[PDB]
Amino acid sequence: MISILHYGYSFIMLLGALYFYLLSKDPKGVPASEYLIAMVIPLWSGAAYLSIALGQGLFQYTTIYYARYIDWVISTPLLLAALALTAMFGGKKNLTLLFSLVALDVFMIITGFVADLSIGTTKYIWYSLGVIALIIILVITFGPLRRIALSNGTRLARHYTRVAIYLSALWVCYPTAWLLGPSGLGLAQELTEVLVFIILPIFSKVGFSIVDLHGLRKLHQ
Amino acid sequence: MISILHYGYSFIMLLGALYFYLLSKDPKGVPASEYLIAMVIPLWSGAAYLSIALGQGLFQYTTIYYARYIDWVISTPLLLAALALTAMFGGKKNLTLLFSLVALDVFMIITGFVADLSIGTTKYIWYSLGVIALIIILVITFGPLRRIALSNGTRLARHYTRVAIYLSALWVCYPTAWLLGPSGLGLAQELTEVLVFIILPIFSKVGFSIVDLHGLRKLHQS
Amino acid sequence: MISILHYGYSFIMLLGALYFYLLSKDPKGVPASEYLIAMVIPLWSGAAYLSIALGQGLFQYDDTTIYYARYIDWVISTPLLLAALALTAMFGGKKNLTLLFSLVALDVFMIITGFVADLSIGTTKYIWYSLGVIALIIILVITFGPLRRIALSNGTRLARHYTRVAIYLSALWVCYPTAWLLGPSGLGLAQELTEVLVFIILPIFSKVGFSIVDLHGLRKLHQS
Ligand SMILES: CCCCCCCC/C=C/CCCCCCCC(=O)OC[C@H](O)CO
Ligand SMILES: CCCCCCCC/C=C/CCCCCCCC(=O)O
Ligand SMILES: CCCCCCCC/C=C/CCCCCCCC(=O)O
Ligand code: NA
Ligand code: NA
Ligand code: NA
Repeated sequence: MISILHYGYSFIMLLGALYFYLLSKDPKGVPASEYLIAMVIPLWSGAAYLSIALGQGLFQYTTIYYARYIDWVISTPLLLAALALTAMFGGKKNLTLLFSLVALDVFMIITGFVADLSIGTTKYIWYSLGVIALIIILVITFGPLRRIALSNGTRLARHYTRVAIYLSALWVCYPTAWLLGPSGLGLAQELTEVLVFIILPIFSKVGFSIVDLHGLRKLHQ
Repeated sequence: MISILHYGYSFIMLLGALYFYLLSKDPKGVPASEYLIAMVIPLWSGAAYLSIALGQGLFQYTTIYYARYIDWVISTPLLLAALALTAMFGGKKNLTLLFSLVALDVFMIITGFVADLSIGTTKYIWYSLGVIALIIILVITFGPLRRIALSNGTRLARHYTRVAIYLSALWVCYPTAWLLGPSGLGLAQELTEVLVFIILPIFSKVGFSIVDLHGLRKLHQS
Repeated sequence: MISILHYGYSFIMLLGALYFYLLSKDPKGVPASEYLIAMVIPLWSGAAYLSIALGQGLFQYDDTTIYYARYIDWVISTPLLLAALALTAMFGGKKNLTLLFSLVALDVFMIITGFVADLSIGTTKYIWYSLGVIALIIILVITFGPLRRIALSNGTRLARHYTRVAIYLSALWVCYPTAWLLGPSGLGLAQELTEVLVFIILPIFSKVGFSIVDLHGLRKLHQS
């Protein structure tokens, strides 16, 4: 079942990527960069999850699905880039703020991998550092990055706020599931965690970009 | 023999690098970025192949020359950057298209490495995904990237087209040799593959940049 | 003792990061990019050294202990330090990102050769070490040659500050391959504990000290 779920995931990622490609051909004032980011996220995630489907992207240690970290270390910084460029749409870019989010995010995913390879107090030190990185990402998202969105007018700021809440709601689920599941306290069963880390990312990767791109395209007319 | 061939390769990479450095000192209207890229490619490849020469960049699994993938994951994106900047010479840059090629290319090399670590059907799934990435790179090369080159005038577009054909002809040999050799069907012997992955990259890395830089330098007024 | 020294280091990195964050809030004409670089360096190093303190960022190999977390640190922190140095030289003028990325490429290569040298035995070890030393020499040639000429093109006051920071960095950086060669990774003349203290104290000056001096000099160029 776990294999088939991962094949299904990879197929949905492929369909999302093709959809973003088709949108890219009639862009409606959205720059090519935002379509490229929207395509890379699902294609990379699809490849990583394909490796799990084939029985390759995991080892016994508990089962570490290390292919999830290979996925997230690329897909999650690109999602924050997508979010930052939404805030900056129609105005001057702040690439310093964007790379701040990328750095916090890459650190966050690495702490998750290290936490998974750790035992006891050490595991929760790494987990805690990752949670602190996420909190700072959310502070940037609803603080300075939202103020950039407000500077780009009512309609953009409304769209940004919707996508920021969408992303934030989904992202806080990941460390929650991780702590509850086999990598953490072991309250939730492996199969439950597998379904959560199939369904969440479908919304985090394809859903997010459908909402993000549709809202930006609508600003054209 | 395999060790000595890799020492030879690394020496040729060093000579290429020094040649590009000397050209960089009298640049003839070619930006410093294109000289930097031309130098990094052979120096990085030379270091990776030095590790094989020293008996370090390989393990038994059949022999996986993993240092080739360490080489290509850096050298091949830089070659496509060189190709993209050639198309954009004298005009506005399209870094979105450039990073599209980089992303496709890094994926391509990773699928190769995973294919090498895989057995049976799994191996050919990864190989096929890599080949699909290469096809998209070639579609971009002869489609949108070539239209950028045409927008920069007859002489630039003529040079771009020659370099694009040069690169494309060499690059399709890599997945061909891979499939024929020990990582794939195992029709070609290890030593045969070693010579192919010595001679191809000499043309792919030093040859390519000699041709690319010479054509760009020739566009120079005064 | 080794564990406690690493906890201490990580705490000092955290304090440096906080100081640079506070400076960033009253920037005095220094772009946000230079404050971000100044913060990432110590935070990343602090994380890497935290892993050593927890007993994780090290393994036994050739009977010696390889502190592999040091290379994970340096491969990110050292290119960012040269970026900080290059942006100092370019302060008030046109950026040369080609020269900046030249330093980044040399530097990443340098750290990788160090790691490979540490995993190597005999002549092979010293081939890798030598390639890293050649990379450092070229970095220092760029630092005092073309990069210094960019700094001089940005006027007396900037060039004076650049030269001070270039000497500061260069003096500290030549110590790393010197300690490496003397210590357990090289000739084994210096003891593990001695090397540990050197690779605690040097980086405190290389990462926090450097950026205090660098940022203070740039901030002082500001009028208000
Ligand atoms: C194993 C492989 C590891 C790979 C290692 C990766 C190295 C990470 C650092 C990169 C250099 C950072 C470069 C900084 C970019 C230039 C900044 C710039 O342009 O600044 C503009 C201005 O200052 C704003 O106002
Ligand atoms: C593990 C794989 C990591 C791959 C990293 C990528 C390798 C480095 C190549 C980057 C592409 C270079 C792009 C240069 C842009 C030049 C644009 C300009 O000159 O304005
Ligand atoms: C592992 C070693 C390789 C690491 C990356 C090396 C980067 C090589 C390519 C960089 C090209 C950057 C050129 C930027 C051009 C901008 C124009 C300028 O200001 O000079
Ligand atoms: Na966006
Ligand atoms: Na070129
Ligand atoms: Na600086």
